[PDB]
Amino acid sequence: TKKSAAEASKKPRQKRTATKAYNVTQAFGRRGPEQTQGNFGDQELIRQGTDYKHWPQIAQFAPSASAFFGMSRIGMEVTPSGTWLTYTGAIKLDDKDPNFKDQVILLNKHIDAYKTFP
Amino acid sequence: KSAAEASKKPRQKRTATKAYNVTQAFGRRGPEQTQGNFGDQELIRQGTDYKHWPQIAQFAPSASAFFGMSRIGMEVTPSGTWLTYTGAIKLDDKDPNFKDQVILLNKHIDAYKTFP
Ligand code: NA
Ligand code: NA
Ligand code: NA
Repeated sequence: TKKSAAEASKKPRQKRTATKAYNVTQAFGRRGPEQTQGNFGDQELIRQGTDYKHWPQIAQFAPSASAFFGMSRIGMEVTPSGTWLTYTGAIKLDDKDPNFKDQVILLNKHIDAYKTFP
Repeated sequence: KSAAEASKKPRQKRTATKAYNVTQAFGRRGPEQTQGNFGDQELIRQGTDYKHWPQIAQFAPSASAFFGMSRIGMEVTPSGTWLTYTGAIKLDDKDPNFKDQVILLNKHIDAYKTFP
């Protein structure tokens, strides 16, 4: 059985897994433009999280823990709200992957799509 | 899993170990805009074999959280097509281990500057 929102929400934010039972908004907040918000997901992905039909083709771009700390620029920022570990980086698509073109289409479908929402 | 084997993975799915270290998997640490800056000499040489690796990895995002928390972009350039990401993970300052967590993270951030 799928974990309830009550149970899944007990994980620290960065270790949460969105599903139909605990969706992207519930886990990670509303998509939005601010520096603190995520901007990724169309309505279907938002509602289904890792249950989304094309989730594996998105997750193939998410970094391992080793790669996350190995590839990114990591910083620390202390503010009246708290202490933050900051990260930035870039992941290259493999243009020799037979599914390259579909990967671009899939990613374009989800980037900043919240701007079109009712 | 040798260097030859582990290197077959896409960069973002690599696992650094003593046999395939952070430099070999992810490049030299450095200051440039998409070079990694994280790791003292011990971490660089051992990767996920570092004995305090669990206290670092507790801050690494799941795939769901990576795509849920971050600001994601795409850039096309002479080098290819890139997925860009930025974000921030809040430490829990009510955790009694908070101060040790800050110390452990600062031990590795930009530490490359102090060695060749
Ligand atoms: Na679906
Ligand atoms: Na295809
Ligand atoms: Na780079």
